[PDB]
Amino acid sequence: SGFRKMAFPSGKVEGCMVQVTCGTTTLNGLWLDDVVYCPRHVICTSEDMLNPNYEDLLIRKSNHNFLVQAGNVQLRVIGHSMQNCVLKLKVDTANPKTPKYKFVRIQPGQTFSVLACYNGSPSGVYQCAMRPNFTIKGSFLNGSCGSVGFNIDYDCVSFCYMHHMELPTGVHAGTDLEGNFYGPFVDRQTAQAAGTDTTITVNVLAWLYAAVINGDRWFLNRFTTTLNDFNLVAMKYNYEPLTQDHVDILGPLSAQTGIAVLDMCASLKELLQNGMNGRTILGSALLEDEFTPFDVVRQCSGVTFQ
Amino acid sequence: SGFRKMAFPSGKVEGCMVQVTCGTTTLNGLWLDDVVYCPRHVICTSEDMLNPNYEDLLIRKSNHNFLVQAGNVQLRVIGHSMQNCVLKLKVDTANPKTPKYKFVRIQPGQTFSVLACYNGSPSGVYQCAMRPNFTIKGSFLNGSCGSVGFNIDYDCVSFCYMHHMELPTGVHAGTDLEGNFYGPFVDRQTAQAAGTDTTITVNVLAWLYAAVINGDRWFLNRFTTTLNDFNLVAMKYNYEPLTQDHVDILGPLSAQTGIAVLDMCASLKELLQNGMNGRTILGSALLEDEFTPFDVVRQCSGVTFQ
Ligand SMILES: CNC(=O)CCCn1c(-c2cncc3ccccc23)nc2cccc(C(=O)N[C@@H](C)c3ccc4ccccc4c3)c21
Ligand SMILES: CNC(=O)CCCn1c(-c2cncc3ccccc23)nc2cccc(C(=O)N[C@@H](C)c3ccc4ccccc4c3)c21
Repeated sequence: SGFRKMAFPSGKVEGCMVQVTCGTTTLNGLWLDDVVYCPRHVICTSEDMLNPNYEDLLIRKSNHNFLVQAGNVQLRVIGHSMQNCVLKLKVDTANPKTPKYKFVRIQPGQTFSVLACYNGSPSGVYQCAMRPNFTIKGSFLNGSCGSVGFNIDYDCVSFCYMHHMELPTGVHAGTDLEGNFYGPFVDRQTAQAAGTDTTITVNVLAWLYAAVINGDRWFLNRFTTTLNDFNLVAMKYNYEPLTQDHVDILGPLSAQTGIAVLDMCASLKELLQNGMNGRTILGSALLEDEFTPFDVVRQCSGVTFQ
Repeated sequence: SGFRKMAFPSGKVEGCMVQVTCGTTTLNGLWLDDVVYCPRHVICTSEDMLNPNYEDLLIRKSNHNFLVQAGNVQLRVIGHSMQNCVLKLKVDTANPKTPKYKFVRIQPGQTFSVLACYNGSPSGVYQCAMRPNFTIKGSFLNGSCGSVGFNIDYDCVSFCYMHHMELPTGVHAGTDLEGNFYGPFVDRQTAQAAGTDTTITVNVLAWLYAAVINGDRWFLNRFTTTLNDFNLVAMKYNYEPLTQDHVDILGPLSAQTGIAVLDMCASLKELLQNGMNGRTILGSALLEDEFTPFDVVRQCSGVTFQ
């Protein structure tokens, strides 16, 4: 019993975090085999960020301009290349702690763990979601660029996020590990701002199924809804449209609790209408949307990775 | 910027988790040098637990009744003994991944990271507080016994909790690593229940400071108060008394923000008396009490460990 924002054990990623220094700039890099990945804006001064030309800035750099430090060991950079918005530094030592990994680009609504690091050293680990507006609500201070986000389903690390910058409203933007930004954001000092965010409807429903699994039924009602009537209502509360894909994905949780997905939609409709009336759901006084269906199955049943 | 429930990086503890089997029971052990620590109730059948004589039950067992598996590798048990409610299994092999560590007993209101494990394999990590009623609001299923809680101080792991049981309300009870229970709980099948809880006042204040640092200011006011007056309010709303030492412990945060503790207390008094009026603080509609002052400093200062 219980329900917690539960991250993956971070050790497989800890062994990968290094410090990258270029000029006066220092941030974090990810060391996998003989390559260190980090944000390409490591090569920029604050004064370059208004209109950087990365091709021009990078061609002026040599291998020994990059100081890579693993623990208190220095790694020799022997090559460098740019792939989209990430810099790949070839070093002549392969990381002996390189886990089983792959790079995955995720969809809005997906969750992952973040290992916040400073100077190549892990600070802490927390859960995040890719918001519908393609930002993440992280906790990041100066020096955190190059921190990564990942899942570790079944003993393989799936890297899905590298941290690049904080937007004016205090949320965060970055790339996948191929260097493509999530959303329309750019590694340039512009007027870019997060779009209006929405609530991840399929996740809220999953969390309501988690509450039922753990013994709370008080928010259910005798009603049902059509998919389209549910969406017409939910979008008036700035909830994301629920698709048939989302219904299908909730199937297993529907089967385990005996509550049809559109019946759970009926309950959410009423919860949006009424609020909680002084009650909580799984310790929260708000409707929580950063647990996916897969997350709920991962936690309300017991599955682990070595 | 941003504020998240942040666990410590778990890598140093992951390398210590093993699977311990005795008879039909499987749970988790903590492998440090050549000793594996786990709950002593691992030796008991369900029948035994009705009224266990652990000393007598343990003498009926021999070393090879304990099967210890570090990943794919079996460890040979060469000795066994209890300290309080913890069983100590001496093994043939010292754990080469043993971190620098201490066994520390924590106080109510202090927080720690939990590395939830099943079959000796880490599953997830989350942050918990020791409640004033000496339970923890964990997330644990069958097989999670032997999971541990810890804090990290630079390179030193401070182990402070081992998981033993879940209580009827679904909250959790355990021991320190010397096998002393937190709270008036025993490792036997008998009627046990969590006592009425209280809210950790110094932690709410710390979180209010975290909110100010992150730009949430609407609850600040012109008023200030005294310790005695505030503790009358705290007592009425089932908050822990606030002591002079709590004020001193909040000194750094009152310095980072410039808001004296008794000024912030005036804000919390008003939040308790009149509620939040549909507003939120740091993305929460209730008053969060599982962030210590040190948690706030650590997250709004970027403290790292390695
Ligand atoms: C708000 N600012 C940004 O979020 C830009 C990046 C800021 N930062 C961070 C950082 C990362 N998370 C959150 C932060 C919150 C406050 C201050 C810094 C951070 N950790 C850093 C580590 C090394 C360098 C920088 C940095 O400042 N680099 C300079 C050249 C810079 C300036 C403007 C940029 C604009 C767009 C993209 C990248 C830009 C980059 C770092
Ligand atoms: C509600 N029950 C307890 O929380 C007792 C312990 C239950 N459990 C857990 C476990 C640990 N977190 C939460 C759980 C929630 C549901 C079911 C199991 C758990 N993971 C276990 C791994 C191995 C064995 C057991 C177990 O069941 N052992 C048996 C001999 C037992 C029986 C009665 C006990 C009474 C008091 C103390 C320990 C008792 C122990 C385990």
